Amino acid sequence: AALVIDNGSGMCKAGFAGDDAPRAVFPSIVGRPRHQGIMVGMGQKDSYVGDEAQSKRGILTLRYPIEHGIVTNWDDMEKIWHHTFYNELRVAPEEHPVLLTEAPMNPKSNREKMTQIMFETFNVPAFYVSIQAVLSLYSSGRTTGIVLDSGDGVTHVVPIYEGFSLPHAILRIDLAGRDLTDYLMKILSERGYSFSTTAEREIVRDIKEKLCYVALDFEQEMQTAAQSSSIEKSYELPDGQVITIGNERFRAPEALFHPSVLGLESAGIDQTTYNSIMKCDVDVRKELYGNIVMSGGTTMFPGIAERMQKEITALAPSSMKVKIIAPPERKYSVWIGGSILASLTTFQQMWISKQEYDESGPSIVHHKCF
Amino acid sequence: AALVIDNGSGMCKAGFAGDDAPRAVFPSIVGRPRHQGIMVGMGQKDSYVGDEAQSKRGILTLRYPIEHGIVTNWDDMEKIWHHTFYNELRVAPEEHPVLLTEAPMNPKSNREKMTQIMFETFNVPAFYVSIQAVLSLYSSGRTTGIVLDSGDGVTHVVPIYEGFSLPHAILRIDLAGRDLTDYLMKILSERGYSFSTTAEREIVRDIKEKLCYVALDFEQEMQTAAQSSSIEKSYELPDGQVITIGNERFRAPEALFHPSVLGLESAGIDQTTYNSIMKCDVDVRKELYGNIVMSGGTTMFPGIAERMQKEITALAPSSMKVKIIAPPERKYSVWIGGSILASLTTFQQMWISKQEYDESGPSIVHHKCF
Amino acid sequence: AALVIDNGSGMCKAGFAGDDAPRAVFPSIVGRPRHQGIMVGMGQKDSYVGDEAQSKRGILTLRYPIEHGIVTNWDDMEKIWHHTFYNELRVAPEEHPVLLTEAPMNPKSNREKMTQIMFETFNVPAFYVSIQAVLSLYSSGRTTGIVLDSGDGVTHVVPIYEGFSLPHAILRIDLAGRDLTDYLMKILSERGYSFSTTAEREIVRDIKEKLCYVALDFEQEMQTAAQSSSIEKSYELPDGQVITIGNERFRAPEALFHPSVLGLESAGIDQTTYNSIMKCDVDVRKELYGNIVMSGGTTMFPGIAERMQKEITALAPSSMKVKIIAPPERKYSVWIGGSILASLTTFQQMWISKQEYDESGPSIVHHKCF
Amino acid sequence: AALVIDNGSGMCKAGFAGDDAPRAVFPSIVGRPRHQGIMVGMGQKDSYVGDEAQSKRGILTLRYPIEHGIVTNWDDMEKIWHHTFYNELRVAPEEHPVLLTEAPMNPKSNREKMTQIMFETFNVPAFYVSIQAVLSLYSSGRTTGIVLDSGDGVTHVVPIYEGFSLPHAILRIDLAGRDLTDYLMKILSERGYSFSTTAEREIVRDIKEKLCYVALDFEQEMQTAAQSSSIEKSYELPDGQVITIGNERFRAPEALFHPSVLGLESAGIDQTTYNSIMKCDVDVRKELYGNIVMSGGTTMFPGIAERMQKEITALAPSSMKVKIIAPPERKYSVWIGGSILASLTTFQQMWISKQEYDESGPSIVHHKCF
Amino acid sequence: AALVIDNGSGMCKAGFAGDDAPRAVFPSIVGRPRHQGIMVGMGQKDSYVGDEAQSKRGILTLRYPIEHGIVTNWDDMEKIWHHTFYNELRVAPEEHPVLLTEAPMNPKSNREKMTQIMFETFNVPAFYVSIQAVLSLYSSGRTTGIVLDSGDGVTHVVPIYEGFSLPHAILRIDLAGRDLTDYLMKILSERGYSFSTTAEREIVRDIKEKLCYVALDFEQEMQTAAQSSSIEKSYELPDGQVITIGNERFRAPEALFHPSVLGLESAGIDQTTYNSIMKCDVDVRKELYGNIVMSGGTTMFPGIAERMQKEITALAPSSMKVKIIAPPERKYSVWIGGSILASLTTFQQMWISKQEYDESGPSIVHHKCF
Ligand SMILES: Nc1ncnc2c1ncn2[C@@H]1O[C@H](COP(=O)(O)OP(=O)(O)O)[C@@H](O)[C@H]1O
Ligand SMILES: Nc1ncnc2c1ncn2[C@@H]1O[C@H](COP(=O)(O)OP(=O)(O)O)[C@@H](O)[C@H]1O
Ligand SMILES: Nc1ncnc2c1ncn2[C@@H]1O[C@H](COP(=O)(O)OP(=O)(O)O)[C@@H](O)[C@H]1O
Ligand SMILES: Nc1ncnc2c1ncn2[C@@H]1O[C@H](COP(=O)(O)OP(=O)(O)O)[C@@H](O)[C@H]1O
Ligand SMILES: Nc1ncnc2c1ncn2[C@@H]1O[C@H](COP(=O)(O)OP(=O)(O)O)[C@@H](O)[C@H]1O
Ligand SMILES: [Mg+2]
Ligand SMILES: [Mg+2]
Ligand SMILES: [Mg+2]
Ligand SMILES: [Mg+2]
Ligand SMILES: [Mg+2]
Repeated sequence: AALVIDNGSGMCKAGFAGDDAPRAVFPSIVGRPRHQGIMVGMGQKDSYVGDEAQSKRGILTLRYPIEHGIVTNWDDMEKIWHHTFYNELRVAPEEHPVLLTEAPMNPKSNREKMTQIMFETFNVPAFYVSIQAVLSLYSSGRTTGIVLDSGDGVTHVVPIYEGFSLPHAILRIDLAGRDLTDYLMKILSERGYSFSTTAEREIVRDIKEKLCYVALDFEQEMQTAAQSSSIEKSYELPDGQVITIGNERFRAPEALFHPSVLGLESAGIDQTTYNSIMKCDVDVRKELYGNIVMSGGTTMFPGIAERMQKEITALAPSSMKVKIIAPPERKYSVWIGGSILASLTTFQQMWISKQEYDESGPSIVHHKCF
Repeated sequence: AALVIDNGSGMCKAGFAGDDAPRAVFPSIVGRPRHQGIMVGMGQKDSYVGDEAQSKRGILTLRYPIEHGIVTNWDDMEKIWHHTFYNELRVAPEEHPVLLTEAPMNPKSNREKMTQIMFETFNVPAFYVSIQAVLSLYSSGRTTGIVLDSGDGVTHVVPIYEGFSLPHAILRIDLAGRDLTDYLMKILSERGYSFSTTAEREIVRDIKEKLCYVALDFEQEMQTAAQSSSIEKSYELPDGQVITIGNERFRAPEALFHPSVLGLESAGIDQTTYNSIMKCDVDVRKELYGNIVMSGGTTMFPGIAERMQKEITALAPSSMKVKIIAPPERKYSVWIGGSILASLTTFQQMWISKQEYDESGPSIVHHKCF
Repeated sequence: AALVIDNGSGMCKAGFAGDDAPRAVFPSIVGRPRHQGIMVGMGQKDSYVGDEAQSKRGILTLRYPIEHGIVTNWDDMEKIWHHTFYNELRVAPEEHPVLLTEAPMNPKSNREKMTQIMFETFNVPAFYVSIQAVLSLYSSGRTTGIVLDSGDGVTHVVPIYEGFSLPHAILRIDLAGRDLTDYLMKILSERGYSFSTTAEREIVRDIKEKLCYVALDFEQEMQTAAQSSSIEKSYELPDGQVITIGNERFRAPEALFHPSVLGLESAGIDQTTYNSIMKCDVDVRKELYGNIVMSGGTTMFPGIAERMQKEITALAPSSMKVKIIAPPERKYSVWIGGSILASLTTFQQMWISKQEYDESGPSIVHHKCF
Repeated sequence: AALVIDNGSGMCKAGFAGDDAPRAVFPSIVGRPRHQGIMVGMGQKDSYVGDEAQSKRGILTLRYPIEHGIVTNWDDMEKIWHHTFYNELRVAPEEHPVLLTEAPMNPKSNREKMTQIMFETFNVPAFYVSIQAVLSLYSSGRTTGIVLDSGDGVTHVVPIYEGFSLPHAILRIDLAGRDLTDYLMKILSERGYSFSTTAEREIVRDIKEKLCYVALDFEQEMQTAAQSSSIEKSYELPDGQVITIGNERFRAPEALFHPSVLGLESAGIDQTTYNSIMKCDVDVRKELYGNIVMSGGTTMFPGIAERMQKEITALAPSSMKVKIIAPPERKYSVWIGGSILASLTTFQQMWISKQEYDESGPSIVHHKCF
Repeated sequence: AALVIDNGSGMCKAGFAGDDAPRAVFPSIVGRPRHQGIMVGMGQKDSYVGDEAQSKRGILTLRYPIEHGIVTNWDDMEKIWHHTFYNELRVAPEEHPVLLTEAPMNPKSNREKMTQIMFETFNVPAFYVSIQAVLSLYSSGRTTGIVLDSGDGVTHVVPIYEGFSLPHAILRIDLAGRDLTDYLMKILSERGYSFSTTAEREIVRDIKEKLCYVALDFEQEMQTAAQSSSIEKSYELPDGQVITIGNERFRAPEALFHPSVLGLESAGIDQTTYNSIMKCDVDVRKELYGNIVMSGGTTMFPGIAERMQKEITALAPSSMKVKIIAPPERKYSVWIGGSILASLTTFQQMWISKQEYDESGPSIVHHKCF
């Protein structure tokens, strides 16, 4: 048996290898109370974590300890993994090897410290790290294809061909679900709803996750939303006030396709996907315009696959096939991929041993892990 | 064992912790005789106190030493506490720790001097102070909720969530039972009954406490009382004259809901409750429109909970639940709360020691007490 | 000629373009009488406005019609502008184009309705709106710099570089002079002075505006004010009672730097200034840690510029220059900026014409105005 | 039975003697993967070979192990023959004698090592080597004639008369299909198509093999291609981009006739054919200007036989017959010749025995083989 | 008089013939503003160019219009030449003949369009184009030698002997200063510094240009940098943050010698230099292993000449002299060469006349120019 952990930028996911879904899924938040606890005997916790910090969030400040795939507060990341093992999953980490997951292009000391914690704090017997996107080929059941991952923290494009990683053609893009949440909060001020707080940041996250959709023609839908209320769905806040959302319902996720809206130098996930395909080779692109795998929760918007089709077919060569492979499992495809990978018998020889970590410190990972 | 004292703005309440009701309940009045004592050998007392000063009030002037939760004559407050311990409760204060109670937002030197007296005059071995409203959550058996206290002296609204005190959302309001007594005396002049004296102020207090009720539609009941005597109950004074009370029977307590009648800048206990809920957060209001706890003797009017329902449901968001939690114990809910709090074993480490008061003077309270 | 109006959250300012100061300066208050006018022949006005409502305030309720830069009662805002043109400035609005001013990030329907009134009610011939902070660069005579505005209603940080607005790096912060007034009123209860009324809210505003100052070391000055009366200045109320102000003299404006005191999620104007600089780019920050322009009446506290220096230099990179550009004109720097902008000949082509407002309704502003 | 192997400089060909075509035909390439194989369980092969290395070429580097008829990496040549016997042809080499083929004028240690491998590695029971060109007389069914072979690696002219080899009149010429591929890649840069990679070298090979043709008047067709698009056919790359090919469509194969274009000292296959005929004798040329046999894949261009006619008739004596014997089988004429030769019963006494190789080492070949 | 223009892939250089250095040197960038220009009267330019776009780069997007020696946006190239003549050099192009410069092997329509612009847009009276590398022999004062040019865009190796161009032995290689900048940015992510923007791409260019050096033993210096901080110099960004650079200080320019690091099929400038020498002839190599001229800004790394010595002496024949002729002028050696060439009186008959361009269009260049 082995444990698979998405270590998600947004939702953490964890479970046993060989399962079809993670068992623990919870937001990767640590909540700190921001007020004096006047009532004796409530035993107020000094730091809530996961969905506890959701339920109490009104009295809390919520912080993600992982920003853009970089762990920004390790002591909180420790609290999150501790909660995962003991409270949320109820498993002994000393008994089971752990497959962690990381974004690509990720600062090397992050992968180092990650294993320093996982061995010296949790005493995991054997361990591995793998790239979020790469696992999506396993959950797709494939050996070729270009993966759009788009977590809360990072969008990264990873072309793979015949199990070779084409590492020079990875594009990493900082548009991600968290930044779409923030941009929605920025434009949702246009109707005069104020949501500046982190407790309200979470509400804007729910509004995005439920009511938003990707425009299939941004200018036409801007025109029709200026002409008609047809699009103007309405949401009910945790205080029971109703709000109505105009063209913001799609102007927000359109940021994925014109990042100049966020002022970013980058380019849309469409154009950067195309550009990664252009970058990889002439030989393989025949097999990468088809078989565009797509992954992670930000790729969950309605209409996103259709927009990707339209854009890539507008960028790819004339009479080149395009196929945006978008399962319904996108939100878990990374974890499912890790579950498959850890299941494979032909992988059980690859785990980094605790004994090897005793032979050499965390730097061992840069030798053993790819 | 410990002693719990409401130190009420109106009725004092005192008793032992772990009891279900206070044992000493008496009006917080000191009476001074206002005439020459011509009869030798009666041993006329230079100052009556409590219900002694009730029974003799015709020859006395009655003064409350505590006004709007501020102790205005400490030497009389000393007489009241002395009477409590020795005459009314018959307990040694040197043997028992005392939980006093205070209104919130209360001038800091009041809490200082309160403890300076309680240690240096009464030599109490250990001591604490707590907020009147907060105790009502203990007597409600709760950890969330917004408390309307309305003593004789102060109305104060205190939202609490998960034992955090949301201190920025406390609203303190100077409409209170004493000022309703005075306003009733003002309008009861309209029938030509004169009650200007303090001895008659007490009679107006009894008239209010027995015959008045909160209108559920002030304009409609004004109309029907103009149309019909149906409401016109009658009271019999301590001299046996009968009086009849017209629409004054509800026009007086309606002051709680339109303080412009008293010319106050403030706003009704309904609208200020709603406004405190608006002030606290967006997250918690879901749990504060429900679970509106209500406390203190002025909240005892018939119809007040129904009016609160009507008003808050008229102010709170559409499809937001409202529940005015109004036990029958309202008149003692503060004291019962203190009895529970002092009972808790997990509180016995919090008492301010006499030894600590010897380490630092009364200012110690602002460190130890919250 | 043209008219420039600050439309201030607190003090309104208005005057002609090309002047060095506004001619009309008055508090943006409408006062309603709260009592029966028993004396015949006084001609009592149904609503006083501006400094009339100051002089009569004892019998009035005072309401600001503009809250946090949002016009909350347009009919009163109309009364304020009407008073400005006809009573206070004595100018015909039909004859002169008007430059209004708005806070940034401000609800879009506010800017719409603002122009709907300005054309259809006042028949202004041509019109414009501009961001309060942006004008401060004109009154500084600059084309780069980050502006702290802090009116009565809104603190907003606006970085500008080479005349490009870096709109993604605007931080809007709800700490402002009005909320410092309210917090001072909250803590000034600690000495037992009660000022709950709006008529007394104005007195607390004067106390703040005269006697308060920003602490340069909050903990040290708390210590020394606990040790010594050296800081304890005294104020004389409009009734001639004297009051003394302890550490409240600086504990109140310290709210600008630890908003957790107000329970706000936000962060101090120092840390949010630094964070806006971090947000804008890597290229320009060299020119924004220097040239921190500062604006609006809340930035008028003694010691505030020194504290900003200390904090930003504690946050900015080592060996990065910091310069808090704080003229004496701060209280008018917005209006002076508008006066310059309206003066420029190279701006006279930008006014929204009445003819254009006849071609398209108030929504025209979102096209013409930036 | 016997096995016949062309050991081609470009396409390998192998099959059984007495067949009319080779059964295994595949490019003589070994492909090495050039990237990290990140996917576990694909079993990535350390070296692909033949048409496997075609299909995967995008991730590979492709190397021919035989350059200009010289085996440049014997370990790869071993892999190619191993693939031929076991994977591609599925035959046991221990059971069948093998006729290998070599270019003429070829470094003697090549023929030595070739047999050292064929006996000691593959344990072939009996063996022979013969000259590529000479076999073409057998597949032509002739005993006189001059053979232009032009493989990928070597052009060599071999006059034969009455079965005597005229060995002093062999001309060996290093213009060959591979070098025409490279030159086409050089000039195809003139339109700005870049194909520098070996994976793209293969694409240029396909472009040459499909669209190019030999000009029948190079200057006139240069003129007409400058005048008109009539010649400008278009190709579609493996990525689906279209390209158009101008005069490059014939300027490339014209290198065979003006090698000064490649900067080579040599002379065209026309002039070197004529010069070999001049070199051989006066007696036989009557039978060699007629009966110019032509062989190998580079002789497959459209128009090449017509150009040979024009050139040789311009060089050969007046009133001398010229006949360029160009079957359609040119691409296999060598192998078919070997199939006939190995078929002949009057050849079965000529095989080098394994027993003879045990009597004397590989040097035995220079005695037995001619 | 005549004007000489390097038309550099990276830094443009221009000046008068007969000077010892170019007078205008500036980066060949056009900058477009990426934000709304809110300040009236700044006259914001729609496109900055050269070192203007450096100074303002924080608000710009920077694009090179020339990629790998191919002009990719002619309208921007026009802006660059216009800036050169009028703003940066302040010369009338109608009065002076212009020597432009091009990379070799360069798409023929580029040289065409280049002259179409130079005559029809700038009305230059007479004109020429020459190969970047070839000019380096003039600035070396030589008639033999093999030139490594390595601009920002192209590395190209050009052997020349006795003034004959050996055109079949030119090797063109796409490793160049821009791609080393990009690779440094890729590995500099390993320390967690993010520089993905073009504005930050320029900063990575400065970091490379100042702190990087070519390793003389890549494995040994990797070992010693793993053992010791001795190499770990530090840079200070335009925001004043310090960074430290580990083995990246040499791992980046090592890409020139193992392009497999960039995944390129190509081979190091050492091995490709050797291979060009192998390709040219047997006669001349005696004079090309000596007299390896070296050119262009990418050849400016410390240690590069020593590494070239080590590698070429490891590849060249035993007891063959090797001499890497590396002046200090490398960064300008092309321009200086053009200055000499345009100076020569025996060149003044070679200019393409405007009259000849009127006789035949831009295709004239392919006749006149070599
Ligand atoms: N149905 C949905 N519509 C729009 N956005 C969604 C939806 N579901 C999830 N998301 C976005 O995806 C985020 C989760 O991303 P996740 O896959 O957990 O990142 P990671 O892969 O790093 O764990 C959510 O917080 C939300 O912002
Ligand atoms: N049944 C009743 N109806 C109306 N008013 C009442 C009733 N009972 C008590 N009150 C009011 O409540 C007052 C007592 O308030 P109390 O709770 O003693 O204040 P505190 O909480 O400060 O002790 C009485 O004096 C009277 O004015
Ligand atoms: N000298 C001062 N010291 C402290 N606070 C001041 C001083 N002068 C003005 N203020 C504060 O600034 C407020 C005015 O802000 P103002 O600039 O009018 O806002 P706006 O920019 O929206 O018009 C005053 O009401 C007061 O609260
Ligand atoms: N139809 C064609 N047109 C032009 N060139 C061709 C054609 N067919 C084959 N070739 C060239 O001939 C090459 C094969 O030569 P080949 O006969 O295999 O050499 P060898 O005789 O050494 O085996 C091909 O790779 C290609 O370059
Ligand atoms: N001292 C240096 N160290 C390392 N690299 C340098 C140095 N000087 C210049 N370069 C590189 O050379 C580039 C300039 O190349 P350049 O000669 O202008 O190309 P071109 O020959 O096409 O004009 C610089 O942008 C930089 O990348
Ligand atoms: Mg994930
Ligand atoms: Mg009480
Ligand atoms: Mg203002
Ligand atoms: Mg062959
Ligand atoms: Mg150059």
